[PDB]
Amino acid sequence: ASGRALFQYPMTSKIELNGEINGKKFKVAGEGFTPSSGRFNMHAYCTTGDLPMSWVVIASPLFHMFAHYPEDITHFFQECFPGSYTLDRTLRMEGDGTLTTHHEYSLEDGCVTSKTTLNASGFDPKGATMTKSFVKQLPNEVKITPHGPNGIRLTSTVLYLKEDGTIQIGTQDCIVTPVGGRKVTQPKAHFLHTQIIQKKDPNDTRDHIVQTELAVAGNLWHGMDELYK
Ligand SMILES: [Cl-]
Ligand SMILES: [Cl-]
Ligand SMILES: [Cl-]
Repeated sequence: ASGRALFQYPMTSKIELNGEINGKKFKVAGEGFTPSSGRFNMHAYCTTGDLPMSWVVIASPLFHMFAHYPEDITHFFQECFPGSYTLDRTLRMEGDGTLTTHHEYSLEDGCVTSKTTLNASGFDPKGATMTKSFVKQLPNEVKITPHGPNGIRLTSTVLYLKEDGTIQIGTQDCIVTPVGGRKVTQPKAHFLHTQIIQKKDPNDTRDHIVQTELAVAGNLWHGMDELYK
């Protein structure tokens, strides 16, 4: 059983995230549900106190294997199993700071566990990330291309809405690498439409978020694959 055969829904998730921003250390944990392909949630919470950054900015650090892929594009993230992959991210909040994340995953009993680290340095203490002045991030198309002999690269530019109704940009660039000592067939260049919706659980007493991601792959520009060898 491998690949898409291993991703029979419903499934669940867990996360453990160790972080630091501008010298402030913190941790997050969470559990989530994946009812069906492409719709995946996460209820996460800060276990060290209040989160020292925006929940909106931490949303992309908080599971591409749950994306919904049509049959005509390779689902690289799912094809990495068994064996797994790592994700390495850089998120530049333009005019403000840069963070990086590293993710490792394992799959057991229908649950994907993420163990992630986050490092963020140089942020403005009156910026929106540290003052928690974001409301949401807008939906976006992540561009996925073959990268090196055995990985992929994911790139996006994200619009973050502040409380005053204006936008800040985050430039995001990620590399995914199979860690399974085996060759995984690269997909053609394509796009991943992604939306994040966040809310609060009225009862939960912790600093937390309840997040859903909807992620659907498509060959949005059929000529694009020709540019990536
Ligand atoms: Cl927030
Ligand atoms: Cl990404
Ligand atoms: Cl493909």
